[PDB]
Amino acid sequence: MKIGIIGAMEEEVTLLRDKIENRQTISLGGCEIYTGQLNGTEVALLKSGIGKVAAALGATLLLEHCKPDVIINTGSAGGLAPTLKVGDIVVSDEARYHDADVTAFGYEYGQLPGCPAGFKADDKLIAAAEACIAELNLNAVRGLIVSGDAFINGSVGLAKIRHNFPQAIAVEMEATAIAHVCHNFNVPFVVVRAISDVADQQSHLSFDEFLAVAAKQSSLMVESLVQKLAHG
Amino acid sequence: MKIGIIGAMEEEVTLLRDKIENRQTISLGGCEIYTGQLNGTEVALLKSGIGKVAAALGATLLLEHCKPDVIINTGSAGGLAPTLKVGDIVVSDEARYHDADVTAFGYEYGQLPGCPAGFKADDKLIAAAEACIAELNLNAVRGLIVSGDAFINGSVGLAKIRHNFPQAIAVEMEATAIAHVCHNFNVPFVVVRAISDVADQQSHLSFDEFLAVAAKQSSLMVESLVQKLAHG
Ligand SMILES: CCCCSC[C@H]1CN(Cc2c[nH]c3c(N)ncnc23)C[C@@H]1O
Ligand SMILES: CCCCSC[C@H]1CN(Cc2c[nH]c3c(N)ncnc23)C[C@@H]1O
Repeated sequence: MKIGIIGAMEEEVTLLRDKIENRQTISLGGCEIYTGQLNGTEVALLKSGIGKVAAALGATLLLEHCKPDVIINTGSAGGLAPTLKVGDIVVSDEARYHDADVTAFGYEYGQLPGCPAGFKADDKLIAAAEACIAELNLNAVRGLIVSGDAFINGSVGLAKIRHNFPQAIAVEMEATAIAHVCHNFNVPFVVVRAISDVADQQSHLSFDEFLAVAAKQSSLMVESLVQKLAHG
Repeated sequence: MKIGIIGAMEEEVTLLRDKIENRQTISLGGCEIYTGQLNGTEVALLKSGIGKVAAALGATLLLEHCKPDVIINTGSAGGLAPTLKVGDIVVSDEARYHDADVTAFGYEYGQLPGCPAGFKADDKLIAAAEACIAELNLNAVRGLIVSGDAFINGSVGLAKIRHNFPQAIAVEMEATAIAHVCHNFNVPFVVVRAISDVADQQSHLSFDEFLAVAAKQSSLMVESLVQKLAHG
């Protein structure tokens, strides 16, 4: 098994990258892919850069150049569900765009024509993630993650998301793009992120303070998940 | 010279596709790329599907698999500039995301971190496009094109764009994604689209009525532009 891992920011990939043995770097299309072994398992770790198009470009290169068997999206997220605190884990069962709108032609809010309204994460990957959460005694919520190209910071931006996706557990800027690419290539995916902020008026301050905390929790989860998948 | 051409919808690529001699089809990642000769010039024409991620995925495959020398983005657009009528041509000097917002961290509205605030189209390609416009006696405007994942249909969606980008001449859903991918691969690009609607409350009705008109005008421009570039 080769496990593909995608993170947007330096801070979200640095802990995993440092653990990769025999590390090689592919530099293509403005992104970096690091290949080698993570606790004995072959991995390909993409640092994509921020937002939907960066993520889409990077994921496409990762799939084409490395042919990973599955994709895990790691990093931070803005928490939306009431029981989430900084550091807590969010696991996708599904990803949707919160900023896509072709409802004038009768598509569901968030749905682009030619796509399902949402992209479902892989059941086996979800189950493995939940097993790791249990083993590591972490607080986690499984559910809908929504993506757009905006850093959510209270005001009207948060309000629109709570209005249109009251079931969304977290918001970020890459997951659904990754999900979409994986859908089109028929590659299983899961998102395993951790909370850096609660997407309110203070979220920029919380993000600066707690990105590192969130990166560490997600990275430790991903390390555990890689091991669990490779062993099983 | 090999010219890369990208269109999102069937209607936007069908006229060019039908003119391709010795046509072959590559089907990968949910998109189609058609290769062959257009009036003697080698071309690779991508049908990407709609929106930013579809466009990004498709453009990445096009660049990787076909290595075109330049990229031309064809199709329809929502007109924003006052002198534009249905069928008229818009030529990018630049592309920006109208839905990207990381201003909480001091980036320019529409700018994603790690990107320029806008992506500049190639001066030589712009000049060739303007020469074709003159030769074909078309009404055109050159300027900023903005992209997002929403079909603009008056109300608050149009209002936000007029507020944040009063200089934008047109709006659509793929151009900036294509521009971003081309930027990251250092490939020159130009957008040459035609107006299907003016992005107001009636734009869905106008789009249904005039997509074919807009596709034809853009396609005829692109055919002329391919010839002009290959000859010069
Ligand atoms: C210049 C500093 C970076 C600003 S953009 C935020 C990063 C972290 N990612 C997740 C993320 C955490 N909190 C969020 C929020 N409140 N809104 C939207 N995304 C998030 C998305 C993107 O890769
Ligand atoms: C289900 C029918 C298709 C609906 S989505 C519209 C198509 C046509 N493209 C350009 C386009 C023309 N007018 C526009 C407008 N008012 N807003 C935003 N984009 C546009 C973008 C996208 O590929």
